[PDB]
Amino acid sequence: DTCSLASPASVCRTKHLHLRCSVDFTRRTLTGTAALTVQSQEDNLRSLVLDTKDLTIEKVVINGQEVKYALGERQSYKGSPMEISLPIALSKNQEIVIEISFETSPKSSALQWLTPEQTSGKEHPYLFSQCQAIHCRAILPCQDTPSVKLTYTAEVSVPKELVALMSAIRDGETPDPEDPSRKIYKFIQKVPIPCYLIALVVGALESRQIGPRTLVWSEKEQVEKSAYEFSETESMLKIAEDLGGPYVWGQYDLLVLPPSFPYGGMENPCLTFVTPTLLAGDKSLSNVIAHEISHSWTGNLVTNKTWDHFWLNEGHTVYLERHICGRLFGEKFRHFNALGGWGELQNSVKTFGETHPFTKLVVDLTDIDPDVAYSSVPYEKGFALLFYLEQLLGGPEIFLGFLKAYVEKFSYKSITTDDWKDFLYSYFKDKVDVLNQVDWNAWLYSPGLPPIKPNYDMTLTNACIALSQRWITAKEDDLNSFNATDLKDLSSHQLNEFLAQTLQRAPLPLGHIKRMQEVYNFNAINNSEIRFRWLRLCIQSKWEDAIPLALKMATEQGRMKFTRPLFKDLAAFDKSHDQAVRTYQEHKASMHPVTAMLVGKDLKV
Ligand SMILES: O=C(c1ccncc1)c1ccc(OCCN2CCCC2)cc1
Ligand SMILES: [Yb+3]
Ligand SMILES: [Zn+2]
Repeated sequence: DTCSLASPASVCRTKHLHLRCSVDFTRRTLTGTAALTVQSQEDNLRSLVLDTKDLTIEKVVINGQEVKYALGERQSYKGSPMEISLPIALSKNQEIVIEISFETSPKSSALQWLTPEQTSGKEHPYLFSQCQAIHCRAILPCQDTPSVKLTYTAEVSVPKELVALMSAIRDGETPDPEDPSRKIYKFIQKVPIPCYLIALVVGALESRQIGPRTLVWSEKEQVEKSAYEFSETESMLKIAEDLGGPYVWGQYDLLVLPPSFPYGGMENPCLTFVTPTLLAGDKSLSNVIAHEISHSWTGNLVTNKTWDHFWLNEGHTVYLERHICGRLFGEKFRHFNALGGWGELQNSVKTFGETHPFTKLVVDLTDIDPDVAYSSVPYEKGFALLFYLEQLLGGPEIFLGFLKAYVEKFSYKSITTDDWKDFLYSYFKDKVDVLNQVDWNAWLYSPGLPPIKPNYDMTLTNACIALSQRWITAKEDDLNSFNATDLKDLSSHQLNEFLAQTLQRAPLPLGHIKRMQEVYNFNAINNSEIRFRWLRLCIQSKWEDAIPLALKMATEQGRMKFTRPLFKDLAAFDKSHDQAVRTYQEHKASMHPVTAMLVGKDLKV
């Protein structure tokens, strides 16, 4: 694991974390102890190395006594390695508890601390974590690699008027014995997990039940809207269970976060985190819930061994997500989303350049901050491979037998791309000859678009392409013929694909874009996917009226998918360039630390 500084799993393995901590909003720190139950994997183990990032270590205690440890020099985004001297050499398989008293930094890359005014209520502050990929080390010292799986319990002291939740089953609350203004919330995760899956939120939260095993959590003002948007959750879970096997995590809860949450979703076990930008009014961005749910098998049960193999998490999840959406809405809809996905892949490979190392399916993250390498490639190129293999091996029903068996095979383990491919060869051993016509070295290791494009039903996509081509081939004297009735028989999804198609050939003349707004009133659409593509199109086609609208969306929410390219587009447009950097600098302090960093690089500030 080249993104980690800790002792690898071949040396020692954490089996358990007991986390006792207190959330202090006055200092914006979390303080407490992390007791790691560690098992030696080798004879005569005398030292052990842990990942940390911007942590302040008070002490380290084993068998009731303080021991020697030292902090290495910082290695940029990887943080600083912590070497602990064991008081007694350990034999193979021996286990000890190591108790580390620590404090986080207010600058922790895993954390965003929000003032009361940054929340919906305006009365209380809020805190959330985001550990994927390598941010867990910025909360607590650990072996910060997905190659190692541990269970955990935690006890979290917070101001009594707030709620704490984690990626675990709730196990009771009580007043803090050491401070009656505080509550302690207790948590147990009985299923071994990689530590990137550890999560915490503290805020003024309420819950409403929406299925036999799902509560929605968010601030008071978002609850009602959230319970409607996500009401299909149980029925998606049921489908995912038929596809991948039993849901083993107990509860499937949903937290709807303040708008600066950086991602569409994070598949935290027992408690998926989502962006409030999913709240369209009409359930249309639900693909994202199906994605999150699907991770309960692909990534949370079978996990990538290192981040070079992330495509295993994401490809299989997008594969299952799309099947779910195909069961609910039909096979032609699965093909629509898949083809859209391919178009997202063209964009990413155009953006990076077709020989860019990050357009490889398997990458080498040696000396690369995973947050800099992150994009749609592992999602859409990985999904593209699996879709290709599906058509090649005899269809969806057959490839789903493999996906289910693949989940049973590698449950509770961490794997590499070769583990995946060896299993693929074993399961289809009667089709080894078909398997060998695949160009493995290209699909897995070459940059750029994959070397073969699957087949796609075009039924639902045609009308989108048709209308997009009308706009692009149109001259001045054709603009009159565009009319609101053009949108008549398009779902929001087809409207989104319409724009996506059009965005790919941007810029268009300004007169076209003005006419589009004249007749389709896209300025009124609140659907965040559609609005995003629309503002992008307007900004790249140089419409100055779009400037305030795009600055507002870029900053009112902070989903990296939207905020990063809106800022880029704004910076590349001479008229908005200066407000773009200006707005970034005035918002920078109150941004998610990871979003802030990446936007800052994107703008060269
Ligand atoms: O390891 C990667 C990676 C990036 C590109 N190509 C291959 C691998 C990686 C980078 C960043 C990362 O961050 C996680 C942020 N999330 C949370 C929710 C969706 C993604 C996770 C994995
Ligand atoms: Yb020995
Ligand atoms: Zn994912």
